[PDB]
Amino acid sequence: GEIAIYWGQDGGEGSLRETCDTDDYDIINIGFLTTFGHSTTPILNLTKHCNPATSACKFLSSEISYCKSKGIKVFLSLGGGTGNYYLSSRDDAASVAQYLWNNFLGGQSESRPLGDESLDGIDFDIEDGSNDYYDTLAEQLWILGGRSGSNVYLAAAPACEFPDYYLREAINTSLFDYVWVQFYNNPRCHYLGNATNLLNSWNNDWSTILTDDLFLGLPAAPQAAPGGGFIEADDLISEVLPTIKATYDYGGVMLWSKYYDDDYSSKIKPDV
Ligand SMILES: *[C@@H]1O[C@H](CO)[C@@H](O[C@@H]2O[C@H](CO)[C@@H](O[C@@H]3O[C@H](CO)[C@@H](O)[C@H](O[C@H]4O[C@H](CO)[C@@H](O)[C@H](O)[C@@H]4O)[C@@H]3O[C@@H]3OC[C@@H](O)[C@H](O)[C@H]3O)[C@H](O)[C@H]2NC(C)=O)[C@H](O[C@@H]2O[C@@H](C)[C@@H](O)[C@@H](O)[C@@H]2O)[C@H]1NC(C)=O
Ligand SMILES: *[C@@H]1O[C@H](CO)[C@@H](O[C@@H]2O[C@H](CO)[C@@H](O)[C@H](O)[C@H]2NC(C)=O)[C@H](O[C@@H]2O[C@@H](C)[C@@H](O)[C@@H](O)[C@@H]2O)[C@H]1NC(C)=O
Ligand SMILES: *[C@@H]1O[C@H](CO)[C@@H](O[C@@H]2O[C@H](CO)[C@@H](O)[C@H](O)[C@H]2NC(C)=O)[C@H](O[C@@H]2O[C@@H](C)[C@@H](O)[C@@H](O)[C@@H]2O)[C@H]1NC(C)=O
Ligand SMILES: [Ca+2]
Ligand SMILES: [Ca+2]
Repeated sequence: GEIAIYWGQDGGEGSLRETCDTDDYDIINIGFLTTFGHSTTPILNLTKHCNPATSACKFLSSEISYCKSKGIKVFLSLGGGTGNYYLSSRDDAASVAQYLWNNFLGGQSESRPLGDESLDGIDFDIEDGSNDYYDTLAEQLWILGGRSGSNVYLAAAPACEFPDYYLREAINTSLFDYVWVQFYNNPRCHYLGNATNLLNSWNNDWSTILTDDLFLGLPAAPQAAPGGGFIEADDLISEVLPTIKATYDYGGVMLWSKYYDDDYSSKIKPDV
């Protein structure tokens, strides 16, 4: 199993290089592209790490390259909890895919916000706005990968109540390489008292999607998800991990977020 973690949304969580040098993570989701679609100039938010809009994030290229040299995949995460994002049409979806390819993946633009190093793919953390055309965005990114002979991984971050309003259509394309289901901030399905509802959601609902790797998404500390869902490490190891590992496409655990992961991933990694 693998551990994926989100990075970008707290300037004190350490550098991307330091995050990779924990050797705890196999995938880094860099969040967030908070404005895109509907003919906007997209906006990337890396909080206080660096300002993308004034070209002060190009240094990240060297750290991305270093992370990748260790076998770590690095994705750009679309969306997040606060933003001005949505797609207005099929053509808008194709235009955003091209923007992502040219600016973050293997293409060229007039100025790439994170420098020349290509990221490995795109994480769909769609939490608000219209749900339309994310299936088309995934399909157009898949085509762009095929046209240039490059791996473009597609990942999705739905919440645990199935089906997810924002991402059900995208996930139903069957094209996502990774889906990390967020079992937090929803007491209908997250860990609460015990793992029964979580495991029922996992086994009965999320098992039915077509993805190559299905991940259990969790908060790294209680403070990471005030709405609930944190599982103490020993309970995760004894009550949850051995059950979900029986699922054929179990891929690991996703953690929100680096800022809150003081020792959670270190405590769980041998059992993931
Ligand atoms: C996983 O966690 C779930 C969430 O906590 C558990 O579901 C909850 O389980 C509790 C305990 O059974 C349910 O509360 C009960 O509700 C009935 C129906 O109203 C009450 O009659 C009952 O009260 C009686 O028993 C109490 C001792 O437990 C006595 O103190 C009381 O005076 C009565 O004699 C009890 O009510 C609770 O009483 C204690 C209070 O602190 C508390 O405020 C009060 O709620 C609760 O309804 C239930 N919640 C839900 C959403 O279902 C779950 O427990 C198991 O699974 C569920 C599906 C049911 O089958 C439960 O009966 C069962 O215990 C637990 N699952 C596992 C596998 O651990
Ligand atoms: C990057 O994302 C941050 C988190 O969403 C933004 O901070 C948030 O901005 C809100 C206004 O849009 C504000 O109400 C929130 O309190 C604040 N949250 C936190 C944790 O700071 C940030 O916005 C910029 O920074 C804040 C502090 C204000 O100065 C805003 O006016 C700024 O736009 C986002 N950065 C950018 C460039 O959008
Ligand atoms: C994923 O897409 C499928 C189509 O490619 C959906 O199944 C189709 O759902 C239609 C309306 O819900 C229904 O009229 C069609 O008969 C059906 N097509 C097939 C080939 O089954 C599917 O919807 C889910 O699955 C079906 C079987 C029903 O149970 C729906 O209620 C479900 O939502 C889509 N899955 C999701 C999670 O959206
Ligand atoms: Ca280049
Ligand atoms: Ca416990």
